[PDB]
Amino acid sequence: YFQSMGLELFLDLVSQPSRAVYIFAKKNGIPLELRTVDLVKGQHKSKEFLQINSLGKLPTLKDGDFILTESSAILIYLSCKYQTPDHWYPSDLQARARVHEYLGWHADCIRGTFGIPLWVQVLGPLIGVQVPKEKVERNRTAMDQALQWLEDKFLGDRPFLAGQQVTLADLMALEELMQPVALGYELFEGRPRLAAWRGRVEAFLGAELCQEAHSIILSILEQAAKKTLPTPSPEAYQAMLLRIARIP
Amino acid sequence: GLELFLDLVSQPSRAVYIFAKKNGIPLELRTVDLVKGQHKSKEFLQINSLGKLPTLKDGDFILTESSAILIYLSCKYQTPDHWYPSDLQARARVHEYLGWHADCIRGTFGIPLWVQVLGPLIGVQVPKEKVERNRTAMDQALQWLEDKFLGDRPFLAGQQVTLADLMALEELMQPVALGYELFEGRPRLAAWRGRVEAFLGAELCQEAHSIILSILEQAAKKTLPTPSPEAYQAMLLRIARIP
Repeated sequence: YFQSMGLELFLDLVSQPSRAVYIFAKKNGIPLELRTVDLVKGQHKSKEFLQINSLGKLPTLKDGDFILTESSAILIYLSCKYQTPDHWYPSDLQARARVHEYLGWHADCIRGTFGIPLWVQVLGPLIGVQVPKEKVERNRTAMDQALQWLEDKFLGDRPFLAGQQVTLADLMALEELMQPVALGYELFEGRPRLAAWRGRVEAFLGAELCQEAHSIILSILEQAAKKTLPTPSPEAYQAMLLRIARIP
Repeated sequence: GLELFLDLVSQPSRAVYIFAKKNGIPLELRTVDLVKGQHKSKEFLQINSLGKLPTLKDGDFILTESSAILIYLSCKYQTPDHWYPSDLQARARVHEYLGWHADCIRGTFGIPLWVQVLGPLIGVQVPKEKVERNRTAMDQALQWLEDKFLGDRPFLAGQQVTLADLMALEELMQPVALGYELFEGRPRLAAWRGRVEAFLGAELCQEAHSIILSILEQAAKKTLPTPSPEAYQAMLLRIARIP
């Protein structure tokens, strides 16, 4: 409800696109007031938050009167407004097209697929709901196919997903792949090219930045096990039920 | 010369087709028959390994994803600013819609074609429970489109037609073409469609929508091609991702 003097970012580091924007702002030293909005508790569906963003999704950027959603949109906005190093989002027509191509494919094949293990293992059981085994198997196969395409189409024999340098594409991809990794799905094993890529991206980001970005997600399974997670609000419950029923 | 590989039965294919035609961008149009499975053939997999439409080929440079294609074409051919405004916040609004679209529209609004035509074509019924869940999901997404994106503004991302309106319209056309009259009872959405279609022109709209608008009749009359085994495989995978 209350604001800081400038740029506010409403986020929860349990969320993949929140972590992507967090990392981008931190790495570029973009001065940003972090406002934590607790997803599990349901604070993104609170009256106060819906007043800011009627969609009630994270991350949300507030720049004065200007309120903006969608990590890709937020990332591009900040990169321009703050004139970040070119490699992140290259001016070059074709190099930029490669970043947009990845982002488009990501929205389709990664987003909404790689997050599912959190629902299976933590969030569903948290409200008494099990994800059927057949769906879990389907999701695992879907993840493996997507990693194969990630390796073959995008990475190739190149250092990063959209060319010779780290772009927004790499940031988005990593934070999504981190979700199953944090729950004990070791996605990089048996995938040497992908493993090398991760090492490359994380080396660039810095160990300390990666640590603080990934801290929450790396502890969530254990916190769920010790039953220290918040009880979802009725609004969060409703949204959770809908999300779970969207698992194919 | 540029080539566009496309099939007008497909929503993102139509969006790119419309943008190019409205802007007079000279493209070699190359029809790739999706139902037959030409997108999964060796010759096309040799061009786009992902075997997905639309695909744009610019000499050596091969590009997929309608959003990426649209942006690329807009900069390459320097189309009128309004399609993709250079203004920081106007542009962010376009990206914001496109991202939300990929999550809430793309993959949801196409489902009735699978229910009514494509599934039955290969002996697969979509369970009623999924059909009803999909209908509810469409209605919820339409509500966000009206309340959050349009509001009382003329278009989805501001005062003028942008890439956002093109993608939205072509996705919404899919259920419409299959008998879901979803602009009924939703004045803001109906007015928006009227605005977008008036800007594009009746002939371009007619040309873009002709194929999808005749697909139910083709299914009823049983004149649709038999899918290749590769198409069949992909169809089963797509049907199984309906929740």
